[PDB]
Amino acid sequence: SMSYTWTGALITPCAAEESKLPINPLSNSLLRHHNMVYATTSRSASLRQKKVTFDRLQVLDDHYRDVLKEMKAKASTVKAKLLSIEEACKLTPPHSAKSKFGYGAKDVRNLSSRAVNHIRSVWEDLLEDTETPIDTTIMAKSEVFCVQPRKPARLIVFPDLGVRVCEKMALYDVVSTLPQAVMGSSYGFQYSPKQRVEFLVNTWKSKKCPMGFSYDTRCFDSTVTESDIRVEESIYQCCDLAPEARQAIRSLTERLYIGGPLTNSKGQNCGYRRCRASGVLTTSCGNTLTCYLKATAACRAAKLQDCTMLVNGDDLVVICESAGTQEDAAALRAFTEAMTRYSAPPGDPPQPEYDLELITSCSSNVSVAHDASGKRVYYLTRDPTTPLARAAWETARHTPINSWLGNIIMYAPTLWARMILMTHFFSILLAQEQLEKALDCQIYGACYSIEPLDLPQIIERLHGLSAFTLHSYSPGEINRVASCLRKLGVPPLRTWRHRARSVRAKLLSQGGRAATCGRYLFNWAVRTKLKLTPIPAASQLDLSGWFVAGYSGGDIYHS
Ligand SMILES: CCC[C@]1(CC(=O)O)OCCc2c1[nH]c1c(Cl)ccc(Cl)c21
Ligand code: NA
Repeated sequence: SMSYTWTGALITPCAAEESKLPINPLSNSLLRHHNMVYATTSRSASLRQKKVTFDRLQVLDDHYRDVLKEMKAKASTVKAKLLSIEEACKLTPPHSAKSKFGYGAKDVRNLSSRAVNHIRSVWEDLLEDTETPIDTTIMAKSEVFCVQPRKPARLIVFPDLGVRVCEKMALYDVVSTLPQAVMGSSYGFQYSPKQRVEFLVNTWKSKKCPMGFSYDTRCFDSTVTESDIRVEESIYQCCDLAPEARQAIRSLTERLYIGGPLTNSKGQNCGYRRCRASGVLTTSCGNTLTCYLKATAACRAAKLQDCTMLVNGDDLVVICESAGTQEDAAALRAFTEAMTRYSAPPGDPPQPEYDLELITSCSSNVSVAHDASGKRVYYLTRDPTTPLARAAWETARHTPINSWLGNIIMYAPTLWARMILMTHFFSILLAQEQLEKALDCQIYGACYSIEPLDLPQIIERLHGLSAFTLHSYSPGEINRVASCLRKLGVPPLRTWRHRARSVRAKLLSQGGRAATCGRYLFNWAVRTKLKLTPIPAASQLDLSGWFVAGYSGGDIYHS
């Protein structure tokens, strides 16, 4: 069937949309080529619609069915509990889209009578009505990028707040535990960046003659079929479930997950969806299981030997045994045709790689540096173009989500996050005296409230003390960073070092946690290095639940 059917009504914005980076002294000191930074808007929605609208092709075979059964057998060991209204309400982000039924996120979190009563009625409706399609709103997503040598806005589809709370009650436990039970070590969201690197490195080292490749599915969500979504439900149904949870899952699958009507911000009917909605609780878990299922079966069909998968939603990386250059190229081509038959066609044809560092997965690649002892240490990095473009935007315009904070946390060991992001934002936090102000950021889709002053402890816990002592980065990494700065008009690294010396001094002069930031985060900025010992409060932080599962689009807030 067609991924989407459109009426002609436009995908509309619910307010003015900013698309250009402002000329601001704060952002200008970080990035001068402001005209190269832009944010997507509803104005490009039609271009996106054209690309994601097509008739799907899908042919399942014995390999697919064999793998599905293997996955279901593992799912059969799971027991999901069903969340209480209170637990579900608490998982709701303070700024989550309000309901069109008289209440907002603040009301849900406060357990107001109106919110609770409506949520209970939505729940009962899921139990009684097993067929009526549930309404969803479609909007153009606002994301910042650097112009290319532009991308149209992505389309986000989500149901009302009441429904979102019910999804949590019926499926939060399932999507938080089933993926790992089913895919084991291949489930990417169970790893912190350091653990992801460890898995990739050990997997690569375990092969007699390693070959790897990332597989980019062309607009994955639109390739997900009704069959795929019911197969996904068949996996969830293997869990021991409370009766109402089982019915809720069955109803949500038929009324929301497999498709439904699309309404714009103006309340007009835009069309119908018959593929994955980006904004529902099961999107991350569902995409991961679907991608893992198709890829695992495709490897068998393609005759790729000993394939180890690492899946994060629609992002896939595969490491296997090489059978020779020509043989690998042919097998990969076969893999792709198998994926295509499973309705997982390629965006960019995959390419075999024989250098782990040359593989980009989850927009990242493994690279190497050295710790204080001079010992080699692998870490996760990525092209800094987007992170920098967004940091500039977030500097000139106050945004709900602070991607720069999430990037500092996830890429703390990198050359660019240390010399640029840390230096830039801590200097601004010092000037505005807001070091104590907690900010929101996202990690694997979930929203987290974090205090900048806790960064040292957070980083130590996630990356280890070596994150504060890495030096002698690779030639390729340095070159990539440096060329990126020239392209964006970002001052050269030498300038950032100079700026950091002053930031570090100011931090030390304030003592307390501020001084600890100066000592650990900016030890790279002083000639005579300080001996960095474990931070006491670091072994007391509760990072439980930080790297357990993915929730992109799941409307999840962690406290
Ligand atoms: C995180 C900074 C690391 C390190 C040391 C290193 O990489 O050996 O710390 C001192 C300043 C500095 C470093 N790397 C740099 C590079 Cl590639 C370019 C320019 C400068 Cl000015 C630096
Ligand atoms: Na893709």
